[PDB]
Amino acid sequence: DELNYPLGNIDDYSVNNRIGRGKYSNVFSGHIIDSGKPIVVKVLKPVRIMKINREIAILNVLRNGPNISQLLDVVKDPDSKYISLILNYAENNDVKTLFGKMTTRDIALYIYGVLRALAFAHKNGIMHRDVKPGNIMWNQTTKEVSLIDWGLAEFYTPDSEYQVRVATKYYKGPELLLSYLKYTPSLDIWCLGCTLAGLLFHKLPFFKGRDSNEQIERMCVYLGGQAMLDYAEKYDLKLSSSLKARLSELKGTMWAGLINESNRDICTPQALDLLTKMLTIDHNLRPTAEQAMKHPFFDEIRDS
Ligand SMILES: Nc1ncnc2c1ncn2[C@@H]1O[C@H](COP(=O)(O)OP(=O)(O)NP(=O)(O)O)[C@@H](O)[C@H]1O
Repeated sequence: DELNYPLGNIDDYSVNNRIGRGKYSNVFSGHIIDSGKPIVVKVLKPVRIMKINREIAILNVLRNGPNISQLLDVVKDPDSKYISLILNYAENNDVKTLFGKMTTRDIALYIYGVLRALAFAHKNGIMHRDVKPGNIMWNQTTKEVSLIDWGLAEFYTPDSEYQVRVATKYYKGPELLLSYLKYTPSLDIWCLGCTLAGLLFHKLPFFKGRDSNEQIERMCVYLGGQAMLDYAEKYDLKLSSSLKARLSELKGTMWAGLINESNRDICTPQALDLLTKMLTIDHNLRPTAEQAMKHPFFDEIRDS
């Protein structure tokens, strides 16, 4: 029916260039006319007003949260009826181009910055459900970090059942691949862990596999077949006989043979220990965001 927001005036904003094309939006850089302040304009097809209202609700809850995209205004085009979200502008230096240029220091700021966003969101009852490099705006010069694209985000109620067709391929946690419906905001910690692996090992996306059976197999190449079998037993999840047989052949290599001369310097012992904790198969045994932020890997950047 209507939007749950006091709508602004489309005339207050200018559009500069396209910077994004999502499944629900076209995204532009722009400005606020009276201020000159740079902003991002996210233009949505006026389709699924409930979903827009949910995204608006979520972003309003997260206002003034650290390193979270900030909703400055919502406007409706009076002639086309399209809706635009007006967001803060964050520079997006693509981490895939910065392999061997991002230091240990940059990676700790990057991961810690996103953890701050997740702690605030989780504390306010929201899980993002699509953490990945593509939704993390990283400024290699300023070190600014922003977690964006809350369209898949959901409000979290314990022992509630949720749709497992979330996240992006190769960031889906075992709880989504195995269809555990009562998954938790710890999904966001697995996804950030997969991001950390990609940065440490110079490979984004880090995990692979053509289908979900092969994706489970490839996780266990590192993490061990037994942990996956034990997980599937503990939560009553279904694995085909063939996959169980394959999983029992995998001792789990962890992070061995992933450290060569080009990434040796960023693969510190503290980083691996955080990665191992974050990529824990049992979604109920991963660190919370708050716990991960207390890891010694963040000791040297904690000051600021
Ligand atoms: N605040 C922002 N600052 C800079 N770029 C942004 C911002 N929000 C979105 N983008 C860019 O636009 C792209 C698509 O935006 P996104 O928010 O993912 O669109 P969507 O259609 O709502 N969701 P999805 O279909 O999952 O992409 C992003 O991946 C970025 O490249």
